[PDB]
Amino acid sequence: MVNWAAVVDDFFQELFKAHPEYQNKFGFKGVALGSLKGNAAYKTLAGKVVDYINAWIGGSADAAGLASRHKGRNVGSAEFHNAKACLAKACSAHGAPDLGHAIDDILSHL
Ligand code: HEM
Repeated sequence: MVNWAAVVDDFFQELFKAHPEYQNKFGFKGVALGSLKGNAAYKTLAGKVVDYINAWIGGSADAAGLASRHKGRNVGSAEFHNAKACLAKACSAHGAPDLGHAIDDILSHL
């Protein structure tokens, strides 16, 4: 398998390194990056992102719904363009397929 859990962990390391302020929107606001994996709010959230990736791969991803929910948190195109870059790094680091098309689908609804 691809270890998508590991890809997602590196995604968040990249994301919050480049944009620490994005972490303020989550239940793990203020938690040291190096300790995120031990945080309960983070574990649940990371699991859902993994689920979304597996839903995209499996053909059931709802990009319109995901976009709508993110707009509902005042998260928009600029943030998802930054996420796209961080996710490409995380995928590359693990020899995982690029997920750019999945992010482009979300971006099309933003
Ligand atoms: C690769 C890009 C991203 C993916 C695949 C993704 C996916 C998800 C998923 C699956 C959830 C779980 C709830 C739901 O399904 O709506 C979620 C929640 C959330 N996302 Fe993202 N997201 C991405 C980028 C971002 C970015 C850049 C931000 C910027 C702050 C963000 C902010 C949030 C917030 C605030 C929540 C809710 C957290 C909570 O309920 O406590 N997302 N996201």
